[PDB]
Amino acid sequence: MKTNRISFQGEAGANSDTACRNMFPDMEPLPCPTFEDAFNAVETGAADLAMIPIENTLAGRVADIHYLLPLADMHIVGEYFLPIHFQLMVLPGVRREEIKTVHSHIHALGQCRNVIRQNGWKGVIAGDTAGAARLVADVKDRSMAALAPRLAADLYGLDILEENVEDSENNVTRFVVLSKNKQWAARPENDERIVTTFVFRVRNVPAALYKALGGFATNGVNMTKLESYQLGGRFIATQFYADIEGHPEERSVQLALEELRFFTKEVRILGVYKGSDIR
Amino acid sequence: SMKTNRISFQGEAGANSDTACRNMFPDMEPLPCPTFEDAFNAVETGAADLAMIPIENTLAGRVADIHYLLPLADMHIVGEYFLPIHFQLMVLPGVRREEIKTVHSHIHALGQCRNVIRQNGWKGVIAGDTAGAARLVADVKDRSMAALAPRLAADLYGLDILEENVEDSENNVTRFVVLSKNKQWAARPENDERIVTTFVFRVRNVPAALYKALGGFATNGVNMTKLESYQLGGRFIATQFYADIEGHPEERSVQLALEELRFFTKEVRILGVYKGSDIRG
Ligand SMILES: N[C@@H](Cc1ccccc1)C(=O)O
Ligand SMILES: N[C@@H](Cc1ccccc1)C(=O)O
Repeated sequence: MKTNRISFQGEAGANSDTACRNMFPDMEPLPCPTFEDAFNAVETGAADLAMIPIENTLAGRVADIHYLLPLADMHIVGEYFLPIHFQLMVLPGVRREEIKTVHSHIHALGQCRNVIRQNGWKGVIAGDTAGAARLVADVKDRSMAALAPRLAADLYGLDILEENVEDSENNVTRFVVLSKNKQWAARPENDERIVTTFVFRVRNVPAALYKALGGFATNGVNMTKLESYQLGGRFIATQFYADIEGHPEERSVQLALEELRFFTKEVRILGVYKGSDIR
Repeated sequence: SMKTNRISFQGEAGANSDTACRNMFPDMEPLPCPTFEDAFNAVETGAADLAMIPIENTLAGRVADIHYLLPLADMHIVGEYFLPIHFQLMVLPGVRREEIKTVHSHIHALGQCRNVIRQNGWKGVIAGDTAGAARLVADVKDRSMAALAPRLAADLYGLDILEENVEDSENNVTRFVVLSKNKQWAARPENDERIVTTFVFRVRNVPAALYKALGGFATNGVNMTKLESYQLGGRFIATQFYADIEGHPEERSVQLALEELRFFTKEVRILGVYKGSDIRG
């Protein structure tokens, strides 16, 4: 029985929460303190899906999908890209002149340095960004401001003094949607975008990765993610996490994968899912 | 600037990062910093001569995004370090196992030590930092409070280690890189010494583009031990790669591979040339 819950790591109002609401508006987000807990909610049947961030353009917190996903009995059934924006929020009726300190995650402060220095404020560490909004609403100190996603302003009843105050623009986080059941996207018939995510092992010897990539190179398969991971503590063998643009039933991918299987061990397809238009 | 003999690390005194600083640079004075960025900035401003930064951990622990930070800093890798990660159950001096009710640690640490919390009927309690949990236990002086922390924190806070190496899974290793503001390359090996070269390069996001860039390493016997993709900007037009190879840029084989890499890439930047840990053998 489907519980209609989608787990994420963090507090209510976070960017992960925004991703759940944007892509699955009719679902009920389920906050979890850690990524592992967000995975575990799907394994136990508490949540139908999990929304897990894996890439962020400006060195943000992302889950080690290469470690967690292969240990799960789970599959990637979608992806999502959310542009990240920060909002300067205060208690209702608090004026700009009253603010002395701005509370956010220590990492968030460094991405919003321009407005903190231009206004002469002191950035203050907070355990969690959405928690910073929660903290301001709970402490009820008018001098304390928070930097949080737009969603946290509405949830915690805080006023947004300034919009999109982040230093850099074009800050995007990539999520993957996880499920316990193996759902593959249908083979494209009219040039639709499909992503296949898989892992494989090679020996840690020269050209071993080269051998594994040979089939995609000569079959015109575009690879869009590739991360190395040395197995155990030793340097004897290496596992790779990879995304390709293609469906496993396509002849070109079938040929690349067959060549990959001769040169590697333990090839596991972790998902076959629709790709975002940003590609 | 003036050499301060300080090495910055992210965390509180007694952390695993501090352990790496003391093991590898015993005569330096570790300089705690609340964030990785602050540990970088300590080197940029001259507060610290070196920075000890974790970049790989076997069980999904917290590491700095070296691929983002190091290319934007003007810093170099001048060393690496591999530290086996272990947790110690520590208590106030003379406290008996029967007295403990709560175990305090970082939430990720509690998640790696579930067996000893369950076997003894204790309640794990969240703490912001693992070494901080040891500090908290020594300060509160509540005999019922135990901590899970690195061995170093026990010596610093005068705590008794009730049980050793209590973590669930073994083979938990963290890889650090040693950073510097000034460039220094290890000398070219003459007798099969271990040397690592770390670099970034960009290719177009089209089929076979990475394949071309690796071609030179493949046919010259250059072993690559790390490779990470990073799609540039918001678009999917170009991709940056972070890579470690075992070799020195003056060796003929590496010279040829890098030359072939330069024909097939843009913006090749060598980020460091440093001695490799014996763990590579
Ligand atoms: N060392 C192997 C596999 C490998 C490549 C890149 C990074 C990590 C491992 C090779 O050079 O082909
Ligand atoms: N997309 C390019 C480069 C690339 C490879 C792997 C991961 C990311 C980018 C290729 O197929 O060669």
